Amino acid sequence: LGFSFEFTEQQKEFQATARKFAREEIIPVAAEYDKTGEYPVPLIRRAWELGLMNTHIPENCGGLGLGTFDACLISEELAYGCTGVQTAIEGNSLGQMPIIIAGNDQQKKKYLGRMTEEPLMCAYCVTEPGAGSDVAGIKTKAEKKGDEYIINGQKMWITNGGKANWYFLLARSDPDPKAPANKAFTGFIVEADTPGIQIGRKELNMGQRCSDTRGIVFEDVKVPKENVLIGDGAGFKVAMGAFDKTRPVVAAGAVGLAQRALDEATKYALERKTFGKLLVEHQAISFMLAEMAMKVELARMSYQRAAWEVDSGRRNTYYASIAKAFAGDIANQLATDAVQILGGNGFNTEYPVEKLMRDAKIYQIYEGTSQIQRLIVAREHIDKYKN
Amino acid sequence: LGFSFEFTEQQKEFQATARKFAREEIIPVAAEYDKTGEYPVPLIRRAWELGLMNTHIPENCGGLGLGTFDACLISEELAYGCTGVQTAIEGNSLGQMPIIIAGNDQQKKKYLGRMTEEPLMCAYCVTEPGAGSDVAGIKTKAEKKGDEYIINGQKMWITNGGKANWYFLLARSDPDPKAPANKAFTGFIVEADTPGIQIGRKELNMGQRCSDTRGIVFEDVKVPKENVLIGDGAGFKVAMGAFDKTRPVVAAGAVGLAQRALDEATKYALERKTFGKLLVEHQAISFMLAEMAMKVELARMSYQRAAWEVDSGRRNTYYASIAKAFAGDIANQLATDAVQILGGNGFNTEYPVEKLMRDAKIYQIYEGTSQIQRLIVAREHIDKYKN
Amino acid sequence: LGFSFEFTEQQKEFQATARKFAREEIIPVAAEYDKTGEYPVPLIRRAWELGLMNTHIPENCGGLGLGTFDACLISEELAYGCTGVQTAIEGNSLGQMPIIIAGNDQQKKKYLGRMTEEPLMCAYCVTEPGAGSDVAGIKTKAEKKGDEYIINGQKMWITNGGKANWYFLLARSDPDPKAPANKAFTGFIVEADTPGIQIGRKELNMGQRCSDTRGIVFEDVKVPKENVLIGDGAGFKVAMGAFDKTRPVVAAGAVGLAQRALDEATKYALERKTFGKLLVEHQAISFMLAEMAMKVELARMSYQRAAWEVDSGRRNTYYASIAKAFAGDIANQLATDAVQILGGNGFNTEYPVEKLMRDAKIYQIYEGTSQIQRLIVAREHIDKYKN
Amino acid sequence: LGFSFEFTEQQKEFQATARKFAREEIIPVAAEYDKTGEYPVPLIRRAWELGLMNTHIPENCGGLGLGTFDACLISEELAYGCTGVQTAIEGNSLGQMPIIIAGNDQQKKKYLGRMTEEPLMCAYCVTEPGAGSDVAGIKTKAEKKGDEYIINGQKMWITNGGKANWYFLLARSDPDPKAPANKAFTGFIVEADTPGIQIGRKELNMGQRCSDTRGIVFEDVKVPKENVLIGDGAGFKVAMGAFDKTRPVVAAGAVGLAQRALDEATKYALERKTFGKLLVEHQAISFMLAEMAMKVELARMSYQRAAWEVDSGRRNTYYASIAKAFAGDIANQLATDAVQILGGNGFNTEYPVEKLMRDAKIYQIYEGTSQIQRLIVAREHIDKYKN
Ligand SMILES: Cc1cc2nc3c(=O)[nH]c(=O)nc-3n(C[C@H](O)[C@H](O)[C@H](O)COP(=O)(O)OP(=O)(O)OC[C@H]3O[C@@H](n4cnc5c(N)ncnc54)[C@H](O)[C@@H]3O)c2cc1C
Ligand SMILES: Cc1cc2nc3c(=O)[nH]c(=O)nc-3n(C[C@H](O)[C@H](O)[C@H](O)COP(=O)(O)OP(=O)(O)OC[C@H]3O[C@@H](n4cnc5c(N)ncnc54)[C@H](O)[C@@H]3O)c2cc1C
Ligand SMILES: Cc1cc2nc3c(=O)[nH]c(=O)nc-3n(C[C@H](O)[C@H](O)[C@H](O)COP(=O)(O)OP(=O)(O)OC[C@H]3O[C@@H](n4cnc5c(N)ncnc54)[C@H](O)[C@@H]3O)c2cc1C
Ligand SMILES: Cc1cc2nc3c(=O)[nH]c(=O)nc-3n(C[C@H](O)[C@H](O)[C@H](O)COP(=O)(O)OP(=O)(O)OC[C@H]3O[C@@H](n4cnc5c(N)ncnc54)[C@H](O)[C@@H]3O)c2cc1C
Repeated sequence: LGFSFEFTEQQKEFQATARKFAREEIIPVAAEYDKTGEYPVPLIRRAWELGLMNTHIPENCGGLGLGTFDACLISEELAYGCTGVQTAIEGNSLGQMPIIIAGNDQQKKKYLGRMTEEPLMCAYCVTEPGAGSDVAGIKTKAEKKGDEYIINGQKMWITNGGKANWYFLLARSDPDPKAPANKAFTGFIVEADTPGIQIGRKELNMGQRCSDTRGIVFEDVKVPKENVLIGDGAGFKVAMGAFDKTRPVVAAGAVGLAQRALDEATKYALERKTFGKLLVEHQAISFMLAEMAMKVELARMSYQRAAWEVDSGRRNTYYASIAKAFAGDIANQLATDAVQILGGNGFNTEYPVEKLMRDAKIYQIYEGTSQIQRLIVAREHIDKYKN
Repeated sequence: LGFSFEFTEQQKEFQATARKFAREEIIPVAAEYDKTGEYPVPLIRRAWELGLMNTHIPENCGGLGLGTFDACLISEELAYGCTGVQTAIEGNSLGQMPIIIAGNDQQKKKYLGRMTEEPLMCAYCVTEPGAGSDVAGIKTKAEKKGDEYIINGQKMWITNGGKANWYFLLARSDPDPKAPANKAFTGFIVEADTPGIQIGRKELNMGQRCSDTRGIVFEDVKVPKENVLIGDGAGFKVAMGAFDKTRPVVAAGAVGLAQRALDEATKYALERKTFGKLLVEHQAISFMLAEMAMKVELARMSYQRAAWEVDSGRRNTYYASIAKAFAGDIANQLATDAVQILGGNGFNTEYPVEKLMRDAKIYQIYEGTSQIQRLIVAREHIDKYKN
Repeated sequence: LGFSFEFTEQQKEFQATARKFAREEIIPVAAEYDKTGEYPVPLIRRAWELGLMNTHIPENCGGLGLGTFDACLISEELAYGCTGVQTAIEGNSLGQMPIIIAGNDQQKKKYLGRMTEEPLMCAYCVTEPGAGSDVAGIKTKAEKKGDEYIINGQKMWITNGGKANWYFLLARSDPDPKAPANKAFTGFIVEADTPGIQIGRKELNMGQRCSDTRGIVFEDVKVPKENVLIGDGAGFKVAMGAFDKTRPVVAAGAVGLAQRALDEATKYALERKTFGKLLVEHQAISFMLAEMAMKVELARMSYQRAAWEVDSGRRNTYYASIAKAFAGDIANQLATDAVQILGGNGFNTEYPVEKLMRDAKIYQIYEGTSQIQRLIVAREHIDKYKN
Repeated sequence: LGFSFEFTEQQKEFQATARKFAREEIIPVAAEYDKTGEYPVPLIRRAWELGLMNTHIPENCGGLGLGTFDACLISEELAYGCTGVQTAIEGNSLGQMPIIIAGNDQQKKKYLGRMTEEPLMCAYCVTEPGAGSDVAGIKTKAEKKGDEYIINGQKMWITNGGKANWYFLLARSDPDPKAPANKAFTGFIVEADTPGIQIGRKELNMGQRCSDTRGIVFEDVKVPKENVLIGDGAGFKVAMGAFDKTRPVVAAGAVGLAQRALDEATKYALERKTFGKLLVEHQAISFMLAEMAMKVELARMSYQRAAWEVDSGRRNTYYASIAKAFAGDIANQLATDAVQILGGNGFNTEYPVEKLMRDAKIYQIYEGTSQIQRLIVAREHIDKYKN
């Protein structure tokens, strides 16, 4: 009962750890894993040791039991260091959410608990060749063959999909094309080692080069029936409800990117002399920095509201789509403006902002592109007006 | 103590009151008062009587002793009804602020007390014909003369002048030009009845026609020395302080208007059809709307954060300027979009959206133009990195 | 053969006549006409005298016989004075176009010829209270009844409506709803003094208040078939076809207003100072004028290009819509920035910039809303790639 | 004489030749060169062979004797393939520009003549690590010693730096700091293979990774008197001079990549369907294309105007500065939209769009940043309002 913008001693302690870790382990090696292309294996390890991975796993399963808000503050900090490794570890939680919300004790313990004992990854396999933003356009089919299920399809752009222990897998179990999404799709927690799982090579993408990404072909995969999340019929509802406590964490990573961009940009403008004065003394630049600051400022509050909304038992879907779009956009503007303020050196590879720009782009694409996000916001908006 | 984006019960009541009143009373007459431009007397009265006026006066002087956050919820609702009115009511709290923050109980009891017993209006006189934004250079003379001061200057655009019982005045004392703003001025209370004062005519502006914005000159106005606010010099430090508390409320004032524009566009979008499809069914109108809502939700948070910050004790200068600038910038955006949504009708006077566009402009102008706001934002921001 | 951004001596002098008139006779009275909302008859006939009216009438009907390029040119000048009066003039060319392109020697000499010898006004009746952007959705009836057509419907927002000698009118001639618009409507020439025509009440809008806009109720208005265009059914073609020769001049209208803004804004920037340095010295304001300058130079060429295109006998459509889309949008952006430059003053009625803010708006709404301008351009652009 | 947007049959040839080359030869090899970051030697000689490099060298030196308007013409088509390869080409015209406009006969035949018979390269040395935008701030010295000038200092970001056969070198001659720039710098023609020239490592930047941009240091580079452009003092003059011819050409570059990005995004929108329909059918995507199309056309008219002015014997600094300013900005908006329309695939290195977004940024940095472009435009525009 009363608005508050002050964290908790527990929450502050977190942001303190994450900060220290990012600024002191990730940043100093942020460039290498970007150049080299390789997976940030050890940093994944360190985060695990520092408890900054798999925050949401229910306490009973030994998981820390931290809410969406905590995930968002911790994530933003890591993102400040590198969105590559940040996204890498956020891959897990993304793929775990479906289980965490649709799982029964058995499913949850036998799968979450493993990550509890050892630093193992997991991926969210759903997006594929002709259906990305259009979730209900998946062709991967799941045919139940009595005892257990048979999977035959292909996925694409799966984060940490080549380093995952198990994958969340969506599929269509209703053959009739006109079979509605609420009853045509079915999900299956599916271990990796399952034969018939051929995984592609590391895709060369223009950013978040240390992040692991590739495709997967699931031809004649025998999925053990007990793994089917809620049961044949409810797959779509699961996946959709999962990221409601995910997108806010996504935005958190983007605003973390905006922040770094702003931090490197302001520092440079403070010492670069042009036309007898520090860049900051040039009103154009001053304005550039101010607006940049209010964008990062507004983006933080945009996710903090969505995290809190779900954390207080509500469907943050509306605000979730707000934070996601705003952060996703301003992330992109601040990066470029930062590269802009740095000048030639900004375009230079021996400088930070170069990477910051190429990375930010992805925030307007995965987990709801700018377009579809605005489609959801209006959907909810308009619905609060009709009868 | 953790974040909370949930009001306090008491607040919900005010909210409903400010609302009920605005939607059931201000609205039906907002256009008559726009057409005729006549001061909204019956409305302000009913506001004071309904208790949505002079909220910041402490319980001591027999006032509601309300904080800025509370004030903002109230103003943001009354604004949705008609900012022309909302401003007339606000000008009171704005002109009383300097006293409320820097006045001795003798002054407070006297001047703030009367405000409570009889519905009155006060004014904030600072801006002069050739001196606005640059407050540190308003040239109105105030000369020491025993137990009083003589004032010879000129103001322009006083909100509520011409209908004010008493004025808050910023005047230059130290005649020496090398005198830092700091000590250069001296602000005090001036009763309107004091001979020497000339009230100019109501300036006709584009929007917020019913507010009383007019000229005024002080031709050898005698202010008894007790009426001063702190001392010779303190002036610049007084009026300047009114902003920490007034600024957020102006943002709330913009947000209210934004909400009005939005509501109007959306209602129409759900009825008007073009090419066998409701306007809302066109992916372009839906996009416009998602961005309209995205703007307000964010803007709202921007001001609340500010109001809270100052109320929790810490300086909200950085946050206040963010809300003023942003809200002021989007309120105009939304306004023009609302007109566009209502097409031809939009440009017509027998529709709300058109009026909104005219009113909105002032939010990007008074209480520091958006340009100067960013000067502050960049100021507070860059200073952090230089500590 | 190659590119040339040079004018001809003839053009050069049209422009000069245009300017003198706009800057000497229109400009002074402009504001007075805006306040009253009165129809500017004096100027209308003065233009008619000076030949800055009805320049598309072929030299055989006693007209100037000028193309679209020379028209836009003249238009920008008048617009600069006031778009309210300019629209009142250009509105004639709109009602004339369908006759100029599709009329026949007998019709043209009768309905264009009377414009030559007298300062007569004429309108363009198409839009209906429930149809505007969706031309094909109009319901004004017109059915063969002997040797004349019987018209029964209502038109809305007709510029020059209550001041027109005759009107161009689009009516649904085929009762069968599945009648393809491309062969479903019929355009006629309807003398206003024809019984059954009830010219509606003068409407009141935000801007362009002196333009005599109002709806018409065609009550069993009987028009001879001799006034039909090239046939029953071809009316839609005439409507859509006239646009190609009218959109460029409407874009010039916007650019004219845009130049007035950049002038009042820049001129103030030179005599107004704040914080010691003139406004035009403050880097942000310099950047405002810079952005304002760019927006106009391009919009000018946009409409110029489009005019030339059609003048060279090509398909126009793709360039003209780009013009109207851009010119319409930037105009609003300049008129608004102009007000902001003059701060408190620019918002006041005693100032020229404020009026422009109201005017600018219709350049996004009327004669092809910005949204459909984009739709049109999208249709053309993509067609270059589809097979 | 009247306006014209028609090409001379001769220009239609240079275009068709350039389009043929750049699309059938640059485009394929392109991707590789960016990944490998290797100089496009093979492609360079090919252009030289087609006679569309050095277009500006006068006919008396065996050059083509082409104007700015014809260089841009060809340049865009060359850029459409790869601005990396094209920038490397423009490096020559740039190093050559100062000598084409300010070198005597013996100089023009000594240095231009060679580029005519052997496909050599040249470079432009002005920028210093401590100063680019602030040209008057370069610290390189020019000690007059007998029949030579001793160059001492460093240059940075020199395109063709290590591959160059000779460079144009601006430098400070008069040691007095209070020397007004316009008569304090001296431009030289320094032969690459001189004793005190030490190049340096190829700078790996985010974009245009096949054109070699390097730093370089001069340690007592005796330059003979014979190779000064106009004379001591006349360096700043001749330097500023060049920018007028070159500006439209760099704008041409940007506008080039813009259409590349616009074509790619459109070709994709016609093959990718989502939610039962190609992207071109969703208003959102379509609206992007329209606005993308508009900008490209206006940018085209941006540089074409700027090129025509200069070639007509007019001071194009005004239009040339809006051309580079605008074309640079929309090139960067397009590159990021193209990627967006191609979604996840757009972010994949295996697709062209991501490669455009990278090379695109440099257009808002080099040859004068968007900021100084606004300054010059604001500065060029204000002169028209004082006298
Ligand atoms: C590094 C990386 C990591 C990713 N990680 C994952 C992951 O871990 N798991 C996973 O399952 N997926 C992941 N993805 C995939 C990503 O989530 C999808 O590509 C995203 O959904 C966008 O869809 P698309 O490109 O297939 O959709 P497309 O529809 O092909 O999107 C392309 C464009 O079309 C527009 N568009 C489409 N439909 C509409 C419409 N109806 N209205 C308006 N505009 C429309 C889109 O907004 C976008 O601008 C990742 C991608 C990358 C590159
Ligand atoms: C209806 C209305 C009510 C008002 N009520 C009050 C009131 O109660 N009390 C009061 O004291 N005043 C009041 N004002 C005046 C208002 O406070 C001033 O309008 C505003 O603070 C500054 O405007 P000006 O006209 O003085 O602007 P100016 O002093 O002319 O300067 C503003 C213009 O220049 C720009 N600018 C100025 N300096 C800089 C700079 N250094 N850098 C960049 N840009 C700069 C601004 O962005 C804008 O373009 C009111 C105005 C209106 C229209
Ligand atoms: C002062 C004035 C004078 C006029 N004079 C004339 C005149 O002389 N003669 C005449 O015949 N008409 C005239 N008009 C009418 C004018 O052309 C219409 O106002 C215009 O066509 C659109 O307004 P509407 O109300 O019909 O738009 P609506 O049909 O109400 O459209 C409303 C909104 O929805 C958007 N929209 C519509 N369809 C789509 C879609 N498919 N996809 C996406 N967005 C869409 C529109 O862009 C607009 O924003 C005038 C209008 C005004 C304001
Ligand atoms: C790939 C590449 C190729 C190049 N090729 C060449 C070449 O062949 N030859 C050559 O001689 N140089 C070349 N350069 C250098 C390039 O022209 C400069 O880097 C560019 O002018 C920016 O100057 P800077 O990097 O020193 O910017 P800085 O001046 O260090 O700072 C620039 C930043 O601050 C802003 N800023 C600066 N002054 C002001 C002001 N007064 N008001 C407002 N904002 C301001 C700028 O707009 C930008 O945002 C090249 C650079 C690159 C990266």
